[PDB]
Amino acid sequence: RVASVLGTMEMGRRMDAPASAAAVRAFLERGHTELDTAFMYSDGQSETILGGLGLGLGGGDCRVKIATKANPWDGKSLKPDSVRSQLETSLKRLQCPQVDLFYLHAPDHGTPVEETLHACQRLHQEGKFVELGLSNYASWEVAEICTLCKSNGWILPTVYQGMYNATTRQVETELFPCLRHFGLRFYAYNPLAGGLLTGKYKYEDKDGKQPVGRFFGNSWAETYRNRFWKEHHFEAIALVEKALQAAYGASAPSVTSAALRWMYHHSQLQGAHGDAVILGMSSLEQLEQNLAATEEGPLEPAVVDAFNQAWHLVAHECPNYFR
Amino acid sequence: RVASVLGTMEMGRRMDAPASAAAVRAFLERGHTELDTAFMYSDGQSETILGGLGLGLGCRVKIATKANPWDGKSLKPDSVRSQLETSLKRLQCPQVDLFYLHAPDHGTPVEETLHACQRLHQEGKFVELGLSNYASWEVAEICTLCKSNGWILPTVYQGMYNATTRQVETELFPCLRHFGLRFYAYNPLAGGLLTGKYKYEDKDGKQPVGRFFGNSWAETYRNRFWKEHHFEAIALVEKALQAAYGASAPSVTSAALRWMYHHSQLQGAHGDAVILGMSSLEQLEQNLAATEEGPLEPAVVDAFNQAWHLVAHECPNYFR
Ligand SMILES: NC(=O)C1=CN([C@@H]2O[C@H](COP(=O)(O)OP(=O)(O)OC[C@H]3O[C@@H](n4cnc5c(N)ncnc54)[C@H](OP(=O)(O)O)[C@@H]3O)[C@@H](O)[C@H]2O)C=CC1
Ligand SMILES: NC(=O)C1=CN([C@@H]2O[C@H](COP(=O)(O)OP(=O)(O)OC[C@H]3O[C@@H](n4cnc5c(N)ncnc54)[C@H](OP(=O)(O)O)[C@@H]3O)[C@@H](O)[C@H]2O)C=CC1
Repeated sequence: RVASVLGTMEMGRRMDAPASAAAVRAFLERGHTELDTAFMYSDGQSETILGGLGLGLGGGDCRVKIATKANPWDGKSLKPDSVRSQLETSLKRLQCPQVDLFYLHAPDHGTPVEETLHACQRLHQEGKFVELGLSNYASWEVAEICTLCKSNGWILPTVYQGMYNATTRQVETELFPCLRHFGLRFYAYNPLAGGLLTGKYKYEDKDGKQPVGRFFGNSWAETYRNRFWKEHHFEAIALVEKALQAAYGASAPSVTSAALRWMYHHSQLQGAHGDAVILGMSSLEQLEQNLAATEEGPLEPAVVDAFNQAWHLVAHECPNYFR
Repeated sequence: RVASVLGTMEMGRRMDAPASAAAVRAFLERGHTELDTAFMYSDGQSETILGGLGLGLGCRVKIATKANPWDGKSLKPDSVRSQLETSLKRLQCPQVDLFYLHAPDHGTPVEETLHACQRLHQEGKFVELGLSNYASWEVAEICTLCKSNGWILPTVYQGMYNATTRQVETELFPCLRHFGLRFYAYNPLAGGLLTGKYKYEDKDGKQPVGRFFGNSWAETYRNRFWKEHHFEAIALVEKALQAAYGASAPSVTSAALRWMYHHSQLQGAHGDAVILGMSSLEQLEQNLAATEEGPLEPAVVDAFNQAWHLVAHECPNYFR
């Protein structure tokens, strides 16, 4: 019931075009339909790869849904010209006439939001995208946006893509109530905390080993460390690992499995609202493993309580869902 | 620089009219000017007492009141008007300086409520509009609706804020700054928990009569603040006060209030204020003295931060 969307951030980075195409195929073979990319992902290479799969995206002949995003970074603003330019470039790369979902990837605090939204309204009138989404906007910024659109008679956003996992729940307090009021569904990213919730790291890895991956050896590693790589977060993971052992003994699932099942079975995400989890991977084996976990059932209550105890351990230092 | 407002919730409850009048006098004698009451306080007795003090309220003294949605009164237009007009009669004044929506009415579209406030403002029944207990996102909706409709915007938000209760800092404070609302803090001592006068185990045996026991709102207040981790937090601050100042240490009450005036997100430059609470004149006088004390040693400010981190996972919601 809670849906799954395929994250394509690693396509064109760790995953070459063949690996990416196998990934999409595995995802589709499980009955899922929706793909998440962005103007910025692997410097345009993610969209380019997806556009070359012969899926016929944006066409009436297409069962696959595609989402992309414009961003304000590196001096591109979210001023009208920049929003148009990014979307049109995305359309060329994806080799499609319109995308199913277009996001504002993160806020442009230098550009009045009414300007940006007027550009989105116009681009929607032109048939460049079907639905509008927001990502990384505060609840109060979402409300302002929705209220402006209603009063101007513009397209409202209908999807919010936000940071959410078993140990990162800031979104629950104010954002989820706001979204319910304005009618936005929620797609969760960082569902394994960039990989921290696989249990494959030790806190001390940051001094010696520094294993190349999401948290080391790239341009966003330090952002990810600051987001999730905290001692209390490792204590939290250990707490959940111990609960899995105690509740299931020899038959215990992986912590990865458990962390994803939390999302689909025990989070505030509701299939009734059209909510979804955006799965991440840097390889096809990781993806296949994750897809298996999505088809697993609920967890023992003690493990759910453990995850809650885990969140309480880190809630004081939760990263902001907004930027 | 951070201002002080007098909370009048106890006027007509633990404080009779003479004690209340002496309280107002002590407050005004310190140079302060602003009083906070509400339609609901002591079943209308708070406003009535204030209205009988001959202060001429609609003038150096400023008065705020609030309409609420509770007990089946909605915040539908008729209810808003009816509450304000009754408050005006009780306060014996033609207009109030600040009128709040006390808490959200989730059964009534907010645009209805706001149109009523616009009309009542046009009539000169109140000068400024305030909000209390609305989420940051609800404040943003409201401000955006008022701008588009050409109506009076709210300019004051009255919210729950103290050294161990800081949920408002994350989203609400940024929102307020953007829309130009000043912030007035209530529960600055966590209803009295931050005086250090209680032990967690008081809930079992002693149950001392006061904010937390023996009355209709005690259970709400226990659910809000009466948590083991909160008492751990208080003890941590008391230990830091002993360490930092030794024999010269201030009271934890004095410290908690100085935090608000000197070390919180409240800014005098924005017109922000603390709403002082008391259930007696001695309490008030002790609290007023703390407002005139200076900043705290860094180590105590850090201890307060450590204390907040202890309780942040179970912080009560600032919105309703
Ligand atoms: N709107 C926004 O600001 C955001 C949008 N997104 C979108 O959401 C998608 C998902 O988020 P993402 O953060 O990638 O998801 P995750 O939290 O699941 O992190 C995924 C990473 O964790 C590791 N991992 C995943 N599965 C396994 C496994 N089974 N075993 C071992 N390691 C595993 C891999 O990292 P590694 O092997 O490198 O160590 C993978 O790259 C993205 O692809 C993107 O489309 C993502 C971030 C921000
Ligand atoms: N808009 C809203 O929803 C809210 C508005 N308010 C307003 O804010 C004002 C202040 O809030 P309030 O919670 O009262 O503020 P506090 O957090 O300071 O709580 C005040 C209570 O703490 C105790 N106390 C205060 N000073 C001392 C002292 N020096 N020594 C020992 N105990 C002390 C007394 O309780 P005890 O009975 O135990 O003696 C007093 O009644 C209220 O009067 C009201 O006007 C208040 C709450 C909600």
